[PDB]
Amino acid sequence: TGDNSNVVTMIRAGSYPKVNPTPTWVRAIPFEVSVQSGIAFKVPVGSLFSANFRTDSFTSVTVMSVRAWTQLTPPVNEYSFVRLKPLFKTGDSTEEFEGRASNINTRASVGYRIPTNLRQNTVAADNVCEVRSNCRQVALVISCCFN
Amino acid sequence: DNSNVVTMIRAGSYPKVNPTPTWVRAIPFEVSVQSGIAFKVPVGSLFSANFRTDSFTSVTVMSVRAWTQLTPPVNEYSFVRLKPLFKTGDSTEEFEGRASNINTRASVGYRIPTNLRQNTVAADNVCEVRSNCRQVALVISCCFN
Amino acid sequence: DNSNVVTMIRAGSYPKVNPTPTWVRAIPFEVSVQSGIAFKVPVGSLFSANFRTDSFTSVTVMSVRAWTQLTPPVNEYSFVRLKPLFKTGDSTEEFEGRASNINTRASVGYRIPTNLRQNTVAADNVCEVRSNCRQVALVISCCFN
Amino acid sequence: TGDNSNVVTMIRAGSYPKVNPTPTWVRAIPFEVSVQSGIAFKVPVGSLFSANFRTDSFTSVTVMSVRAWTQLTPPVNEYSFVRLKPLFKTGDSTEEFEGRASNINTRASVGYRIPTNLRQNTVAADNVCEVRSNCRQVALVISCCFN
Amino acid sequence: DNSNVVTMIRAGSYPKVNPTPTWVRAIPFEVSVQSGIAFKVPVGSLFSANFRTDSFTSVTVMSVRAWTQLTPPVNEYSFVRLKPLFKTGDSTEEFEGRASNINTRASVGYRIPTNLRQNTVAADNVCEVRSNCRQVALVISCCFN
Amino acid sequence: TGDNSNVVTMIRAGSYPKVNPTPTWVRAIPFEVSVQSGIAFKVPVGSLFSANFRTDSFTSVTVMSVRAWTQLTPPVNEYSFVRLKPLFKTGDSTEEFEGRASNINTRASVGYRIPTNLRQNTVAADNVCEVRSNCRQVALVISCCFN
Amino acid sequence: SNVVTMIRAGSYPKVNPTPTWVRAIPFEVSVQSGIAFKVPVGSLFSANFRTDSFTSVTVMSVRAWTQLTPPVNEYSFVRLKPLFKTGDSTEEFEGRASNINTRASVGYRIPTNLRQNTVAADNVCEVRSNCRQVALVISCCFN
RNA sequence: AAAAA
RNA sequence: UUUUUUUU
RNA sequence: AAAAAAAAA
RNA sequence: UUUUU
RNA sequence: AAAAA
RNA sequence: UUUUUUUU
RNA sequence: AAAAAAAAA
RNA sequence: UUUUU
RNA sequence: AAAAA
RNA sequence: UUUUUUUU
RNA sequence: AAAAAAAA
RNA sequence: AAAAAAAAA
RNA sequence: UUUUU
RNA sequence: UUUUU
Ligand SMILES: [Mg+2]
Ligand SMILES: [Mg+2]
Ligand SMILES: [Mg+2]
Ligand SMILES: [Mg+2]
Ligand SMILES: [Mg+2]
Ligand SMILES: [Mg+2]
Repeated sequence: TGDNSNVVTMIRAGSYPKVNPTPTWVRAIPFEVSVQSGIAFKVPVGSLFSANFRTDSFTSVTVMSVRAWTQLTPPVNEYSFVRLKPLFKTGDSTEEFEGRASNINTRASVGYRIPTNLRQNTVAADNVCEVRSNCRQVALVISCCFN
Repeated sequence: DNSNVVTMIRAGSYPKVNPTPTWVRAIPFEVSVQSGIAFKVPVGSLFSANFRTDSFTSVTVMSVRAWTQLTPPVNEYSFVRLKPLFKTGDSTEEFEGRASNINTRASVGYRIPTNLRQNTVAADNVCEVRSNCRQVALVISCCFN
Repeated sequence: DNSNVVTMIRAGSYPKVNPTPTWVRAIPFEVSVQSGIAFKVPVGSLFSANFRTDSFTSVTVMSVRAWTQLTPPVNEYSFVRLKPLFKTGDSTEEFEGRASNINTRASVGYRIPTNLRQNTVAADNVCEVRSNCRQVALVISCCFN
Repeated sequence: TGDNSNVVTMIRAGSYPKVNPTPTWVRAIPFEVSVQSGIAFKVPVGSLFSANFRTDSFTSVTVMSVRAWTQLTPPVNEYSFVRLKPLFKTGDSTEEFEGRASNINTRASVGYRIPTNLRQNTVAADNVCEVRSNCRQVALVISCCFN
Repeated sequence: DNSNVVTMIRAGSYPKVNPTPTWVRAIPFEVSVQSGIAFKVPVGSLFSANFRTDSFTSVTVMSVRAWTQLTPPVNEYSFVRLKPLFKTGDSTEEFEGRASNINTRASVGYRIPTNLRQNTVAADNVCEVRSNCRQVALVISCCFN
Repeated sequence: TGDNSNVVTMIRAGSYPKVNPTPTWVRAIPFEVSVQSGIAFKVPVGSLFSANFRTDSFTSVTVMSVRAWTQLTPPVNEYSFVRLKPLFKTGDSTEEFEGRASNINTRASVGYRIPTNLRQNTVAADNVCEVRSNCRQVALVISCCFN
Repeated sequence: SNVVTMIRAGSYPKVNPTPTWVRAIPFEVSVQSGIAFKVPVGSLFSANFRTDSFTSVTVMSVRAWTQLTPPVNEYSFVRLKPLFKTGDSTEEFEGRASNINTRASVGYRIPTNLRQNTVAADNVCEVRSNCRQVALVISCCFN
């Protein structure tokens, strides 16, 4: 009910409201994972909790979607690619959502969305997905909900 | 999307990212107040791991609300005053709210105009607090950056 | 209410009160200016019992207007210049107004944008004033708090 | 004619306007008065003029309405009450606008409005109204016009 | 006015003039950045005869955009980070933009809100810059005054 | 696409745009020229380029219109007047746009507009117009385009 | 585009190397105290007005302004008595200034039938004033 | 969105 | 668009 | 059946 | 609606 | 845009 | 406008 | 078929 | 639309 | 506001 | 809504 | 002769 | 018959 | 919009 | 409408 103005204005507050000193937070976390040739890597959920993301105070998180980009150049004569295999505590998926680059100098991107019925919390000991690529590193952007 | 399995996302280029973004918050905390003496509420109280804000170093306050946290002296009704402070020049307003029931908290608050919403660091103060009660609860609405 | 007697007011709870509120004002005062020398108008001139503002210690200026208070030198028309000053960084504008009649005051003024309307204390200055006249009258629109 | 913007803008001022270094002020003054049992107290207008209200520069004021709240607890076994008898230099009123509390822990409130035909100036030597109450103190909020 | 000759102007009184007005500008310049070290971009870079702004002493920044000026290290894609700084309190945001092609610049930028658009002098800094490239080009939109 | 808000917001910038470190500037330059009795004075364009106008970095300018005001009192018993004769490198005009004051205490003003077909650049060695007046000084306000 | 084009002209048109010209001529005349000054039409034919090639002119209106200050304690005034070759008039169109520092202005319009040509020897109107140098602006048609 | 009047 | 020179 | 803010409904 | 820019 | 109810 | 004194 | 901003479409 | 004032 | 195509 | 498995 | 060719 | 500000109408 | 109709 | 974000 208050805007404009150039000086302080009195607020007619009432009863003490419902408060929460540690609220939730919807985020997209950008971090990188190194990857080997012909070998899959399980991305740990623990990478999401860090002071570099203002999330070191959380212990759980609900992932919503994962997106992966190749972070380094591919091998000689090759185009970049990156695969994603979703992992769940109730049962690992066998999908391999793959995306390849059409220009050797361009990143390779791919992503997958977690359905509502599978959006449960994950802790640092859990894994998000498996990453396969010919590039030595892969950049990730995970849309999740810390709680 | 009413679906029961993972579906592929056809991502394109790498987007603009930010690992340490801003945050609009309402921070609840308490301060001890002595009788007849004004207590300067420090900005550093907003930065704390108890509020997930220990990674921030500056904050832009939007409004300050106060509630008496303990019972008033005998035969008296609760009251609480707020005097906004600013690094460009402290104000002399004394926004006061009194309780109509001896068992009920006293409440008052003020809004900072847009032209006075600059950052404040831990060494700064937001306002002075006066009350006949020994503790005052505050719920400060601010934007951490 | 077209009534000729006192009528009862059915008051309820005690409302939020403020004994020392803010005040939007237009303060008229004069300053002495020497020829070829810029005079820094101090903010402390706004705080005075002559303006009912001796209880304030900070003020947020919105606009500054100036008028030459005395006659210009012989054969010359009056003029007056204003250079806004700010604690974050003084500006170099010289808003100038000249008189088209030797018997008429010269006038000019500037507006401070919203993003530059922060408090100023008595030790601060608002702007520099230049004129061929010995005195300049100012009517500063500000918000005392 | 000027708003928005991010820098100073030139104002094309004209003739020297009509000025007033000491303007009027409409206010609501909150102050307290102690009260005795079974004894009325005449509230002096002089309480309105003080540096605590930024009004020490005034010598006259035009009261518009008076509102009174009990400031301390009532006697044991009793509910709080407060009366108001308007006072005027042209003739004191005999009204006793009373308000009682329905909860022993709650304030008692009452007020009265001065009609336009009786809104003349009052100085420090004058009185506003008489206050009667069983509570040792009474809080007042007077809507007036200093001039 | 589709006319081919000079036409008379029926001027009246002398208008309000300003020989040193303000100026909204987009200043392009470059800075050298070392690997793993944040470079504080000084405000004094905006004041230069190369930008016709050597007559100004203060400036109000509105937005900052950055582009990597040189090629990234071998096997790496370009990136650039920006951390806005303010005299009232430095922020901790790290707005980052990465290039999807090793031969393409990385770009990112941030906007300063109205409540944080105060003047900055040459001794001040606008933001920190991090990048794997050795140089970063910036196009700062500001208002010289 | 960005306004309101109270904190910094990320801009999703793209390719490096087209830049210009030394852009043009439309200005109205106020400066004074002394004038003699019965003698014309050629106003040099070089007066427009100065650090007092933030224009010392320019070497050319396209004048659009000229306006002249008398700056000092006229001779005794006389009303003020001021004439303007436009000057052009392709051919000086013979017009004498004159304006006289109807009150001895009032300035005398006159101006002229340069047509689009004659709006070419002028350098410091060039002249704008000739000024004639009975007042010892004349004030000018030239609407031009520095480039 | 922004360059020349060709005009497909036809037969040689009707020409006139010395056409007419409507003008408003400003000039001043010296006036004595209590004496009426006859303004000669020849003052309109001058190289200072690009009119030294004309020998006749058709006057439409006359407007007068005092050019110098009035005597001490007096307000400026100026009178205009129209003159015509077919018969001098007796009107004294007078204008007075409500400010001692302000010019006194007056004028008169010539009707459309009394607008015949006048040569340099002819006079246009008498001028009276307490100021010494009344200025004139005459709207006329040179031919 | 010809010029003087 | 009151007139005159230029102007489809 | 014209643009706002500050104190008092 | 009062009143102060 | 009478007062008490 | 439920009523009573005042009130065109 | 009511007033905004911050992070995630 | 989610969610934090 | 099923999934692959 | 082009098709196939699931799906009133 | 009443549409097209080069530049915008 | 799309969102603003700065200097010049 | 230049050239050609 | 010119022009600078
Ligand atoms: Mg790759
Ligand atoms: Mg590509
Ligand atoms: Mg009580
Ligand atoms: Mg109660
Ligand atoms: Mg003059
Ligand atoms: Mg005048």
